[PDB]
Amino acid sequence: GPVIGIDLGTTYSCVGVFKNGRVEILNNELGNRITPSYVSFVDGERKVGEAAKLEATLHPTQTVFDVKRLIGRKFDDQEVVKDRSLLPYEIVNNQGKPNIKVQIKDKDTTFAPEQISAMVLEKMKEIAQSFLGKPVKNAVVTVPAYFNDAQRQATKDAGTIAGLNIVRIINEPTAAALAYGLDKKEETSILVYDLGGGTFDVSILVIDNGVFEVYATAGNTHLGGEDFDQRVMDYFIKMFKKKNNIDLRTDKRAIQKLRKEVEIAKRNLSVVHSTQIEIEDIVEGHNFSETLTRAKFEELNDDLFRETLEPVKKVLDDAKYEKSKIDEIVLVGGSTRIPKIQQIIKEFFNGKEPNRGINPDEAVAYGAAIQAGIILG
Ligand SMILES: CNC(=O)[C@H]1O[C@@H](n2cnc3c(NCc4cccc(I)c4)ncnc32)[C@H](O)[C@@H]1O
Repeated sequence: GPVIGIDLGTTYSCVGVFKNGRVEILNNELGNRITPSYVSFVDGERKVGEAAKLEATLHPTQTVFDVKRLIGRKFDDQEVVKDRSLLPYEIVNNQGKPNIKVQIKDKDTTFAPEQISAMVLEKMKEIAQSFLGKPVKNAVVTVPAYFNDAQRQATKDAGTIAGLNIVRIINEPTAAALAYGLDKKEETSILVYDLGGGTFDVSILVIDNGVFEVYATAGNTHLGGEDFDQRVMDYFIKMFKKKNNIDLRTDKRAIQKLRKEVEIAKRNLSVVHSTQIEIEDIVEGHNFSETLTRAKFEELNDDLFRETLEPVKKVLDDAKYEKSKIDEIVLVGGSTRIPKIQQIIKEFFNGKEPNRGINPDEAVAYGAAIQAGIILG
C-alpha cells in the first residue's frame, strides 16, 4: 500500500505523496495546497476546510478549529484553561480531558479532540486517494517536537479513526530537515524557526550521521501571522471610525471581509512597499479604501516580531549553546516570508544568513512525504 505524509498543523493541514521519485504536495477540491484545520456543524451539515472556516463568522459556536491545542492534554492544564477562554466553541471536562461540544440538528454532541483531528485527516486521505487512484491505509504524520507521549498517542488515535495506520510520527523540525535535504553526514546543529498562522516554535535540531535529535524547544503558542493581521485590523478599524463615525466591529460580516483583504495586503507587502486594501460597501453606502506601507506594517508589529527572539535565546540557553554553535538556520511557516522577520533573525545571529525555502508552508508536509518514501525503501 501507499504511505502519504501529512502535516497536521494548528491552523492548517497539508498532504504530500512520494511517487515516481518525486514528492507532490496535493491540492484540495478548491485548488489549494493548504487546507484550514476547521470543522463546522451547522444546519445538519458537516463541513471540513475552507467551507467550514467561512461558517465561523455567522456560527462561531459551531465552528471548531485549533483542536491541536487540546489534543492529548487535560482540562485543568494551564494552557487548556487559556485556550478555553479564547475559543468560542464549548469545551467540556470529560473525565479530566477537554472535549468539544456542538449541536447537530439541535442535539448536543461531544467529540474528543482526536475525533475532530480524524475528520481533517480523513479529508487529506481522500485528496491522496483521488490523486493516487487507490485506497490509502498508512501515513507519516508530523507533531511538534514538544509533544509528549499522550499528545503523540492521541494523534495516532486520530489516524486510526480516519482509517490511517500512522506508521511513524516524526517531529516538525526533522520533517523540515528532510525537506531541505540537510546533509545527514557528520554533525550539524540547526535552528528550526517555525512561524505559522497561530503558533511560533523554535528547536535546536542536531543531525549526527543520519540520527536526528531535538536538543531543545521553546516558542509562543499565541504568536503567528494571524496576530500581525489583527494588528493591521486594529489600526484600520480605529482610522475608519475617526473618518466615518463607523465602528466596523459592530458588523461581523464587515470584519470578515476586512480580515481577508488585510491578509492579502500583508502577503503583498512581503514583495512590494505599498498596497491598496479595498472593499466596496464594507457596510452599505461606505467603501473601504486604504493604503498600507511595509513601514507601517512593520511599525504595527515590531514588538511581536522581536518577541520571536525570546524563545531563540531560551533554546540557546537550554542547550548551553553559543550563537556561533548554530551551523544553519532553517525557516518554516509562511510568516517567515516577512522581510523584517528574516532581517531580525540574521542580525540576532551576529550577521549569519538564514536558509529559507520558496514554499515554507509546505516544507513540513514535504518532509513527511520524504519520510514515507524512506520507510518504503
Ligand atoms: C497561511 N499560513 C501561514 O503559516 C501564515 O503564513 C502567512 N503567509 C503566507 N505567505 C505569506 C507572505 N507572502 C509573501 C511572498 C511571496 C513570495 C515570496 C516572498 I520573499 C514573499 N507574507 C507574509 N505572511 C505570509 C499567512 O498569512 C498565515 O498567517
